Amino acid sequence: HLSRPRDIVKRSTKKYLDEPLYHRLFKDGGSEVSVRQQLNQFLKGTKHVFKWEVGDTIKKLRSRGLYYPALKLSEVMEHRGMNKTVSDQAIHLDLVAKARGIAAGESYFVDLPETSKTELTYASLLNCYCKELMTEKAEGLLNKMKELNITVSSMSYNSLMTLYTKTGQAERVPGMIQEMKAEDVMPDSYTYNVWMRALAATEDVSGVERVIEEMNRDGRVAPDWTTYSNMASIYVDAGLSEKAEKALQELEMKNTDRDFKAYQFLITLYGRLGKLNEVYRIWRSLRLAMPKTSNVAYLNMIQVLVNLKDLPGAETLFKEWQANCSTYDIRVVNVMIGAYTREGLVEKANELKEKSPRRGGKLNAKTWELFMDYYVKRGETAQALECITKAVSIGKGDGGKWLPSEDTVRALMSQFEEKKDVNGAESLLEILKKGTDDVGAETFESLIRTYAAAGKSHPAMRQRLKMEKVKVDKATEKLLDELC
RNA sequence: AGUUGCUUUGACUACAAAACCAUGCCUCUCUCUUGGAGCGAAUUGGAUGAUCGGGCCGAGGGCAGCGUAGCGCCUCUUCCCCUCACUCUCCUUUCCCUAAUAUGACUUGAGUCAUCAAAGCCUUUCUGACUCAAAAAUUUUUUAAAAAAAAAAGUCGCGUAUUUUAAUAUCGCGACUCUAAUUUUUAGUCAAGAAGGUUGAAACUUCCAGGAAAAAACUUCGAAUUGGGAGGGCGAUCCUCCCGGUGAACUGACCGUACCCCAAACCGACACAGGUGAACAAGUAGAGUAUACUAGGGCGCUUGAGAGAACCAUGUCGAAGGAACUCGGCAAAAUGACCCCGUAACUUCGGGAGAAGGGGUGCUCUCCUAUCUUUUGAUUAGGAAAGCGGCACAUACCAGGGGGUA
RNA sequence: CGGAACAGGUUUUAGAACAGAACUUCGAUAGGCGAGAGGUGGAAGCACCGCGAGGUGUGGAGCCAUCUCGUACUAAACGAA
Ligand SMILES: [K+]
Ligand SMILES: [K+]
Ligand SMILES: [K+]
Ligand SMILES: [Mg+2]
Ligand SMILES: [Mg+2]
Ligand SMILES: [Mg+2]
Ligand SMILES: [Mg+2]
Ligand SMILES: [Mg+2]
Ligand SMILES: [Mg+2]
Ligand SMILES: [Mg+2]
Ligand SMILES: [Mg+2]
Ligand SMILES: [Mg+2]
Ligand SMILES: [Mg+2]
Ligand SMILES: [Mg+2]
Ligand SMILES: [Mg+2]
Ligand SMILES: [Mg+2]
Ligand SMILES: [Mg+2]
Ligand SMILES: [Mg+2]
Ligand SMILES: [Mg+2]
Ligand SMILES: [Mg+2]
Ligand SMILES: [Mg+2]
Ligand SMILES: [Mg+2]
Ligand SMILES: [Mg+2]
Ligand SMILES: [Mg+2]
Ligand SMILES: [Mg+2]
Ligand SMILES: [Mg+2]
Repeated sequence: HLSRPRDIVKRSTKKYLDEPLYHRLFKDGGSEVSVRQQLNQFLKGTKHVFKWEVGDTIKKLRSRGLYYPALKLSEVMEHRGMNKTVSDQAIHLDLVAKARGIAAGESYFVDLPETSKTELTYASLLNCYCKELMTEKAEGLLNKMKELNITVSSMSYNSLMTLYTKTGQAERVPGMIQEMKAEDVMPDSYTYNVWMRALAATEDVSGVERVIEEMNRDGRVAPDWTTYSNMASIYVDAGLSEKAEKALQELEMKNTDRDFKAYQFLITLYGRLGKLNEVYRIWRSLRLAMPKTSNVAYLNMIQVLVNLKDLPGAETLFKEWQANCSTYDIRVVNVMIGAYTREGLVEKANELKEKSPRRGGKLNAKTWELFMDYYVKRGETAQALECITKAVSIGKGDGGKWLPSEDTVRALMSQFEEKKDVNGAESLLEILKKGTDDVGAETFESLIRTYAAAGKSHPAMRQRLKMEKVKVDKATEKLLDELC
């Protein structure tokens, strides 16, 4: 067409790619490794792409959390002659701050031309400040925008209110609503969502009703499914059931595009509301809308059925998932493992655990966490320490360190007190050294009573000075000084 | 010396949505590319009930030709096909509406902005995935010992009976497809990155005239400083092996650096039209670094105002004639480019030769070919063919006079 | 002839400077403006024909080195010098 002359179907195959770049980079899947491999293969080739094609590929990569390939594509395409606009510079500033850190984003903003330091790049840097939970730099940049007569849109106000709600100072949001209404900046739907979230955060349920009433009477913001999802979440957490039913029915009515996330919200909010038939109806609607249902929807649905005490239905849906899964996700298997171990059916959970790695899903720290929770609840410590070692050695899936919960360690040390197991207590302390460094409160401050079986260790109050000093209770040094 | 490389390559699409609550274990575990559940219609469907009409088969008595069984004729309604209603739970074809199909909704009018080491090779080095390899795990076979090996699911089909009814299961089989698992470790490969160096900066071919030196630098080897370990030692800090041995959040002294440098600053007595290495040097026309014009950068040349005689210098043009000029065609004029045709005497067979002599050349349209067209259903180059304008189409600039004979 | 002749200014049929000749405001000396002659040869704009290069009409069109005529608008006595 004349309005869109750079057609991606009719373009020459000698100069350009045979397929769109946002299809080419996701040819082998949406994983980070495959996308980086496809980007490396594309950048070594001789076929070219459009500017809007690169922009669409960057926006598609941003929506899936692939910030490094988006930043690499933007930088290499800019180095090859694709000149950035101010909007592209704001997008690139956000990409730099997402992939390399906020200091690199500030360095990119400083090195920008002075004519490129406009409302778009200022708003992008403000959003990057608000996402990183830095209130001082966000307030300083907002005051700098107000000083230089740079217009603060509703998006920047929304980012500031989200920062206030996430930090804990949610009382400042209703002041910011009137501040926004003072400068004739009109709210969007997210403004009302974060406003009702902040009003529910200050233990004011009745404030949500005037927000939705004035949104209806505003006449310039059309409600969507996220507004009713926010209302339904507020009503479910507040204990109100009928208003949650009305909000979820409105969410179903407003979900005209059959969004996957809205279906997850519907399934989980009916799951927390306890209505099983509504859960099954939403599941049938989702399976109608998504003929090849992904692992995330099964992971939510089977967990909801387990929570609502429908174990044969959860088993049937798990068997249906097992026969159609392209990737054997371990989280769906962990749902059934937790369901079996919480009900004492350890044989089925052990069968699932011993048959899962051949099916394609290696065990993570959550599987061993469920098993050690079962062993702690049953009272067996030797089998629990093995699962603790397995979960510590596996670690978290995002690269972090896995540690047992405080209550579980407290219960396990209480179990070691009764059987006078000094060796098991020392092994648990060794694992807690291997996991963290502080480990001081109730972990071994009153747990010197485990030593009251046969003798005591050498250092005689010099051991408790090594782990950055721990102070024991006043009733614990009596038997400690008795054995010196 | 000649080739092949070094020789730049792209974008122009207008776009802050990147700000989120449920669950959470890295919650899209990897979603690139799926039409609608419209209270929307028309031919069709049907989960339904009767009436009328038509048509087999069939039923008995018979008129019928046998000792059983007949061929035409005569009374009947089931069963099926239709029709009027009830009707949305299944199928077929199309239309409307809504969704999606990449954002938003004149100045490349011959430009602007980027880029200007890409691609390789060699050392390391962090992290992933796969592969063994190998051992420890269990079964079979062979003689407690040795050899070979599967483990988990989905789909199709066959023969056979167990519930207080989740029998879509349990019993044995034949076939197909998919996955690699408990622990330990090596060696490897790929993948994704981070530090160094190094090549590109030259390679090949041919030729004769046969194309620097240097314990400088570099690679190697030896010995090794003020170091750290492991075994001998009736010893004296001795002997033999191993690692390190120029390493860095050490330090890198001294001298030049202004300014001119085709020039008014250097060599010429001058602020002198002379002389003064190499490197870089955008665009259009062009074979070109020729030549014309040109931005950028630099400069207007350190005497001017008038007048527009002779004469002198340097240029433009010139009737008719065309070397009669003169020592002599001196000077000038002329020729001049590319493509095509054509090219003599003579010759040492290499030449002569661009011999000489001729023709065409602009623009527009349309075909044909190709350009080894990185926007291939329209652009450049070449050729045909038909037209258009002028005195003139190598239109300016640039750019052989030719022949005969001593 | 006797406040004559010069000089100055605008010029030119004259001219190296000088000299000559014309005119010097009750003035056409030069410039300008207007008209005509003369040269060139058919402007622009618009319309029509053609795919196009281009062609046709409006229309001896448009333009102006010179020459003549008209005309004090400017400079020559604007010399209340
Ligand atoms: K110099
Ligand atoms: K020139
Ligand atoms: K003169
Ligand atoms: Mg040496
Ligand atoms: Mg200098
Ligand atoms: Mg001299
Ligand atoms: Mg000099
Ligand atoms: Mg000079
Ligand atoms: Mg030349
Ligand atoms: Mg030149
Ligand atoms: Mg200039
Ligand atoms: Mg001078
Ligand atoms: Mg003269
Ligand atoms: Mg003549
Ligand atoms: Mg003549
Ligand atoms: Mg002649
Ligand atoms: Mg003569
Ligand atoms: Mg003579
Ligand atoms: Mg003579
Ligand atoms: Mg001559
Ligand atoms: Mg000449
Ligand atoms: Mg041509
Ligand atoms: Mg005179
Ligand atoms: Mg006059
Ligand atoms: Mg005439
Ligand atoms: Mg003209």
